[PDB]
Amino acid sequence: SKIIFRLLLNVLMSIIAIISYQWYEQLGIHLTVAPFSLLGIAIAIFLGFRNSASYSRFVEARNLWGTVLIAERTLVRQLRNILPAEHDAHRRIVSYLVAFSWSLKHQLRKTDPTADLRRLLPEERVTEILASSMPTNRILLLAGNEIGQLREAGKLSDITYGLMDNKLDELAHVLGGCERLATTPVPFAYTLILQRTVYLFCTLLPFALVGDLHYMTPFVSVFISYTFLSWDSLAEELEDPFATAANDLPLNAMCNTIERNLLDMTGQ
Amino acid sequence: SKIIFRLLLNVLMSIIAIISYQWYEQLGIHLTVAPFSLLGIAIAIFLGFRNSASYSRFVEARNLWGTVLIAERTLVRQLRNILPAEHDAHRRIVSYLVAFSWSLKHQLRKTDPTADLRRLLPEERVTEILASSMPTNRILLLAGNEIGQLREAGKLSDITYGLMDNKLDELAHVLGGCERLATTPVPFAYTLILQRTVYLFCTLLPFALVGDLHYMTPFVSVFISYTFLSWDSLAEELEDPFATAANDLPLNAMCNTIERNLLDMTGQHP
Amino acid sequence: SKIIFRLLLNVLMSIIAIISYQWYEQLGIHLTVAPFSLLGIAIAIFLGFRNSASYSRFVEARNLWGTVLIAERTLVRQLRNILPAEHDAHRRIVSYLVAFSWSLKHQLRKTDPTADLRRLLPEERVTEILASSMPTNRILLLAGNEIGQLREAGKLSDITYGLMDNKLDELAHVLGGCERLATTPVPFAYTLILQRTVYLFCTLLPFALVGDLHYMTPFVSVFISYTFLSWDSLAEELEDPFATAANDLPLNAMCNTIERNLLDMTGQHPLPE
Amino acid sequence: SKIIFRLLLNVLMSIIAIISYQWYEQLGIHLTVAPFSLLGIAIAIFLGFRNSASYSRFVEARNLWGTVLIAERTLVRQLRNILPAEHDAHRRIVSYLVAFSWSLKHQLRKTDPTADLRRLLPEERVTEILASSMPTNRILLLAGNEIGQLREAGKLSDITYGLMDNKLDELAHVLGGCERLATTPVPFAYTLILQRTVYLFCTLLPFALVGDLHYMTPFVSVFISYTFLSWDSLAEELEDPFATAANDLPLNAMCNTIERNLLDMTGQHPLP
Amino acid sequence: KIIFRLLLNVLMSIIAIISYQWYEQLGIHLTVAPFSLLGIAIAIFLGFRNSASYSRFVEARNLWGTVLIAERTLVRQLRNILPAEHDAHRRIVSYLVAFSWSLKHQLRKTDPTADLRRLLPEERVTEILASSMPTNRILLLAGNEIGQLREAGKLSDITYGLMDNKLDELAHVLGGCERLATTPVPFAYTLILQRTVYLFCTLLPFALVGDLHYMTPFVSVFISYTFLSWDSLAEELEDPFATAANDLPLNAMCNTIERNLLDMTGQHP
Ligand SMILES: N[C@@H](CCC(=O)O)C(=O)O
Ligand SMILES: [Cl-]
Ligand SMILES: [Cl-]
Ligand SMILES: [Cl-]
Ligand SMILES: [Cl-]
Ligand SMILES: [Cl-]
Ligand SMILES: [Cl-]
Ligand SMILES: [Cl-]
Ligand SMILES: [Cl-]
Ligand SMILES: [Cl-]
Ligand SMILES: [Cl-]
Ligand SMILES: [Cl-]
Ligand SMILES: [Zn+2]
Ligand SMILES: [Zn+2]
Ligand SMILES: [Zn+2]
Ligand SMILES: [Zn+2]
Ligand SMILES: [Zn+2]
Ligand SMILES: [Zn+2]
Ligand SMILES: [Zn+2]
Ligand SMILES: [Zn+2]
Ligand SMILES: [Zn+2]
Ligand SMILES: [Zn+2]
Ligand SMILES: [Zn+2]
Ligand SMILES: [Zn+2]
Ligand SMILES: [Zn+2]
Ligand SMILES: [Zn+2]
Repeated sequence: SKIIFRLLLNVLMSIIAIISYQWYEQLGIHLTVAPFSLLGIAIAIFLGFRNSASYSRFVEARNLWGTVLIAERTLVRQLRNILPAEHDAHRRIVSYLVAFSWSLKHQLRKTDPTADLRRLLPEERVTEILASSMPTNRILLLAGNEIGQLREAGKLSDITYGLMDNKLDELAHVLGGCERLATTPVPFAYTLILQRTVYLFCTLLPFALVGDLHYMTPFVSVFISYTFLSWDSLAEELEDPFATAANDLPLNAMCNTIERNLLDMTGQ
Repeated sequence: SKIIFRLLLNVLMSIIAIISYQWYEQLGIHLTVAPFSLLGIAIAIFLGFRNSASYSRFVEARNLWGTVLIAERTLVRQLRNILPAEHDAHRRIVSYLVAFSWSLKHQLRKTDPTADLRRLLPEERVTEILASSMPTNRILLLAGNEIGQLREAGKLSDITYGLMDNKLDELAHVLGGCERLATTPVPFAYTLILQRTVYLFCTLLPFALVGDLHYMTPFVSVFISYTFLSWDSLAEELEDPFATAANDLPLNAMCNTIERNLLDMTGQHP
Repeated sequence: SKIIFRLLLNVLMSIIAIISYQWYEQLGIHLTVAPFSLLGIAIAIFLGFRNSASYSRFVEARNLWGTVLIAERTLVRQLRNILPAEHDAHRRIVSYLVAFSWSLKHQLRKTDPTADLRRLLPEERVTEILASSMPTNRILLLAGNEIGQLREAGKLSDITYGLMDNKLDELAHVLGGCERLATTPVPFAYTLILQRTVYLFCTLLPFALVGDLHYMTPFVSVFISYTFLSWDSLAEELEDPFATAANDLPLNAMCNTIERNLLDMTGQHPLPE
Repeated sequence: SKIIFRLLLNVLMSIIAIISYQWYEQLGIHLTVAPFSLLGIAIAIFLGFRNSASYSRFVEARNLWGTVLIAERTLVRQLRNILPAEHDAHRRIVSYLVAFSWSLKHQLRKTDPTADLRRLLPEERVTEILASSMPTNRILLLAGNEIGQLREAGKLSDITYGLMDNKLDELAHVLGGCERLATTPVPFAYTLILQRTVYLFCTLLPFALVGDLHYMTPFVSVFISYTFLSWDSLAEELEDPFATAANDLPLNAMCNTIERNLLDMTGQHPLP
Repeated sequence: KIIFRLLLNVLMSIIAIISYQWYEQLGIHLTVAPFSLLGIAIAIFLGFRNSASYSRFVEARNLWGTVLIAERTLVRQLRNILPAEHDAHRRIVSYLVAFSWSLKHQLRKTDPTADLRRLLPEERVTEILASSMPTNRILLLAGNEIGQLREAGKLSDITYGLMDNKLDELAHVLGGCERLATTPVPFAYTLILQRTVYLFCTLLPFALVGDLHYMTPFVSVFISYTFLSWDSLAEELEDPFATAANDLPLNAMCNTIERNLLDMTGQHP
């Protein structure tokens, strides 16, 4: 919300344009409104499409996280329905699945998963997971071992193993999705072009408006400025949905909901 | 329609603009249409996009609900097709699937599912369901136990169990999808910014219009005001598709349809 | 075309604009182009977004019917490749799949399917289907019984059953999709808001145009009006793609195509040496 | 372009507008920019959305054809991986898969597939396929029989049969997708209505521009017309991606790509 | 490379100023209004186009994502299902890594021989370079490894099926990338817009001069920048497999894939 600084700067640019309107003819500078409508409308169209792309990206982040909840739910359900007896296996997989949620969060947030992982897994596993450059992936592999061992123990057939393997695939896609979102930002050129253009437009605007609106200039100018900046900053906040900002995803809340959901499903 | 108030208030502002037009040069105020055209078209573009995004949420909401009927239909079908004899299993599973629907509706409406659950299931189950933090997910698990037990008893093979398991996974996707839409709407910036913007534009508009239209100012002002507000409030409505507004989903109607479908003729089949 | 009444009314609205142009400022009423440019554009943006939604809905409808053909083709093909000898089963399943198509058509068209169902199926089955509150879904169940009986008999394994079952799932999605599109229209509020704004904008336009064009008003006002009315009525035809309008789906032809297709894949009287 | 006729008719309309503007006052017929500006922007928005839909259809066609390549590749891969010894089967299936591609291309183009089928299949099959009203569908069924026979011989299990059968479903989905996409006039005359709206706008525009640009009318008026006519005709092209009035290069290229690919995969190499 | 036209705009604006005094002398009028109409039209058309170009970029980024995902899970499956078959692990992983690099080369239209020799025995490198599509060949070879394990009875049809599905997924990636390479948005699009945006940008000062006088160049360059920025950004996103500044870092992505697959096989980069 550094926007209020930019709004103040606009009012200052407006009064400058008022006081210096007297010297217009003298300096030989003529500025009509029509060419600034053309520019403004274009910027609005471009901002419109840009804002759209940003929203889609935010939506995708939400979906991928939604999939974690879904896929981890059904995997646990599958475990209970196929092997209701093997509570030993349940606890191990549920922990791994809960670890995955937290590991992914920390990975995306660029924070330290050590505390959460130690809260969930034995140390032999925790140090092994943190040993991998890709810890979240390492958790999936370990979760895969449990299903694999259950198959080798003959407790799962190839079919029932396959039924569960699909859920690990689903989470692999989530990990992939999130990494792609995190590592690949919306092209820097989008923020580079638009911010330059919008800021300079808002700044130059009163100098074209002053000829027409005179004193009313500051009000009409700041209002158009507000509109364009608000739209522009919304797209900025949507672009990176894994940031810690107030407009972003409450990942902690989701990870807690996932953890509570799985522990609820095992009677813990 | 809370638009009518703002539409009426717009006519009041339009009278103010007519009577105060003479005094423009005295008060040192000049207002042309051109700047408001620029601002208006920009607001229209942004409203245009916003509304589209809202309709999307509505459409996805509707699709998620359509999947319930589809996946529930086929699961029953599969049961009727693979185990045509097991009517006791049929009835138990159906009642769960029906419970899932009503439970989901209550969840998204944040209302009490107790009445509907008792109507459908034994009390030992109603307490088990209301015990859970997520009752709808609990219902899925119970539905799952039924399919699971038919496999323990060797009535279902791994293959046919899987075929039916797939359908529960489908419902789980519906559950998660709906939660996504419900628990977190669009950003809160979207609503508070645009609503203020659209109305501040609407109130200032006559003051800029009066120069051109004079008396016809209130007419053309309320027209534009309507067009902009109509779109914003509709967008606002469709953003929460699980709410109780006019343009939202008839979830009650939908849950009936699901129920009637699953109990086709008291759950009978040749 | 009930659009042509609105164009005539536009001509008449232009004419009164021309003649009553005198008693304008004498009262004090003024109408310029720039404010109607803003409104017009706002309306054009809103129409554009709505039409987009309507087209999507039309595409989806076309897509869903597209799937019926794909799924029934493959289900018949699967029966041919897995159980090549069982032509009794073929004809039974084929007929149900044809029945499904016609039943679904009648359901969306809100017409009686008894004729078609009797043409295709024995009377016990027509009774069975019409007894259901959801007849088309009942046909799928019956189709599923055929596959299920072949599994009971051990002619199909659980795998081969599964392969065929998943095709019924496709048809189940089609049925659900179509029903959804039939009962969930583009929210009425859209069609309501746009219908009011477009009509009001078209009638007031020649009054806001007369100042600038004087006599040329009727010729310009109509051209603008027609544009907004054409684009609006395009959406109103695409939102209801199951009726018997000019823009709607030829569901009868498509049903024939499906009946033709399945009787092309079968129909080869087998065992003639 | 072939739209250079309407660009010339524009310049001719400009010259009419210049010379005749003198006799405008002696009636009281005027044309400002403001109304035609509104009309133009409105049309542009509509053209914008229409074009978007067209491009969408074009992309979907490219996807469906891309799937033929993918599915036909993986089916052949599966055959080599699961039944490496069964080359006679490899050959027959590959024949049908290549047949499917060409037969689909011909179907959508409404052109004669005889030559292409004759190069790939015995005249017995070619007659059978062309006897059917749905020849591409027939080829899929024939390819299916081949996979089915390997199963009945016990060479494929129900699982491995399933795996390959899935690929034939993909091709079936593609055939249907293409059939829908080729034979779907989503608007009846609304593609012509908007086209005529662009036509009239472009021919009335100089009469509205003359007051402001005078002689520079033809210069600006043709440029505006060019933009509108180009965008309209582009949407018209993308609308019908399988049209005889479209580009055949990509469709023929793909059929050759798939053929080259499938022969490479079975080591047969080029077919004469 | 745009700053050449940004300059040419200022020059054309100067021409517009110095030749404004000859305007009525020649009898040429240019108002802003008709250029607003044309400007907005182009802005709408650029707006949609840029949107389309983005989709291609996102799809390409998505397809490459699947490579990481599909290969990760394929290795995971090998480890979970055949934990003792480390010969198979290494061979398959080498093919998966080969596929990644070969795809990078395929799309960039470069020579894969360097990378192939680093990863595979020489007989295979020949077999691969012999094929019309080398990447497709690598998948077939990866498929042979799974197929061999099946005949040996180490994999059931079901477990073979599970692994096969991942090769199918990569085939889809191959097809997808191939489609985004070989088929750009047709010739028409760029030939229309690029010329149109240019001609508009250079003719705009002539129309702006009346209203703006000297301020012409400043306003005209501002509009021109906006229109050209958007136009060129769209062009960069259109071809996502190029080596341009705002394009997929395919070298970096292939490293990530290789590192991930090494990590999973208990090896070190
Ligand atoms: N393989 C071609 C021969 C022509 C050529 O390669 O030039 C055919 O028989 O159709
Ligand atoms: Cl437990
Ligand atoms: Cl997957
Ligand atoms: Cl438990
Ligand atoms: Cl289903
Ligand atoms: Cl029952
Ligand atoms: Cl799932
Ligand atoms: Cl007044
Ligand atoms: Cl038959
Ligand atoms: Cl061969
Ligand atoms: Cl995967
Ligand atoms: Cl390993
Ligand atoms: Zn799932
Ligand atoms: Zn347990
Ligand atoms: Zn223990
Ligand atoms: Zn630490
Ligand atoms: Zn389903
Ligand atoms: Zn029953
Ligand atoms: Zn007045
Ligand atoms: Zn299918
Ligand atoms: Zn038969
Ligand atoms: Zn595939
Ligand atoms: Zn071979
Ligand atoms: Zn002059
Ligand atoms: Zn995958
Ligand atoms: Zn190993």
